[PDB]
Amino acid sequence: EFQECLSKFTRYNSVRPLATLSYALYNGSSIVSSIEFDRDCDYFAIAGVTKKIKVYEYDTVIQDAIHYPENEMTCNSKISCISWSSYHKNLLASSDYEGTVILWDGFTGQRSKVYQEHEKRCWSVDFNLMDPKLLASGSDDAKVKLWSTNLDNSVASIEAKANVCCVKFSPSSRYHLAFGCADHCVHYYDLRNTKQPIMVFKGHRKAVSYAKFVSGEEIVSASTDSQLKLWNVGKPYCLRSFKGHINEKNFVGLASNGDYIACGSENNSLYLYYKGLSKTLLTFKFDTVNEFVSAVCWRALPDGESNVLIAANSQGTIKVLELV
Repeated sequence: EFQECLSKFTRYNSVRPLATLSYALYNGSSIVSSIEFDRDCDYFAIAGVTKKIKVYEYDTVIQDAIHYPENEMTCNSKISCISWSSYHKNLLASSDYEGTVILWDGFTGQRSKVYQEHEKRCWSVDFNLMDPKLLASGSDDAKVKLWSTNLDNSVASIEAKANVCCVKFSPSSRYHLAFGCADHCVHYYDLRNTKQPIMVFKGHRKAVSYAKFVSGEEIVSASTDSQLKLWNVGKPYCLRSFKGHINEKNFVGLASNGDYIACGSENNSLYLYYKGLSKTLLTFKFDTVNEFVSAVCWRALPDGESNVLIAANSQGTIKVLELV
């Protein structure tokens, strides 16, 4: 498998920007915290500290230079995370600093559900990838709450030991979920029982800000120790650590598509890794007019070549990038 490790590590050598937009306004903070595509990857949504969710038509963005969103929604506090349903093209959820989880129609702006149980800031929301009704959220109240689109109140809750910074359902099971916690660990659960974690992953020295599923068998986490860690569902200690980027303070975003991992950096750059090798594959440096990349998302076009992704930085600058 050594040969493939090199072929996949040398697959890309350059990056070509296809579009540039701004999340912003009175020189106020315009940090982008979340980027996500809809099921078909026709549209992507952007959210951050301006309290606004902006939806853009992808094909419109990469054609011309002048970028007005398809639709715009407003929250009453900073937005920490967004997630599109994998079942309903228009269903979109947001989490914000009031603790609120809202279910939106991304094109009408109508709210179908307003979940107000988290007693503190909600950091993360994710739709179940194999159950159309279920989604999850995590908050500084040290709780992971499970919601059902057909019910007003949460159907279940996990009581963590510290702040919950990120939640994510498995892409291979409707009953598997992982979340990153301020106890410096990734926790892996089976919602059927919650006494009672399946596994607690130890290694990080600081709070786990992001945790994504590279697959049903591998998790990648990020913490503010300038370290990404690759885990296997079954081993309690990490398989590998990725180094090259600078992440000692801020949430720099994390995204995985297949075998490749992307994360921001506090040198106003994006870093790309191959999950089987610790060394940086390539880097993209944002221009500037102490800034950091704050969000990244793969355009995971099903049945295709995931050669493009979108990243944003603390200045509100957004770039669609093609891996050449």
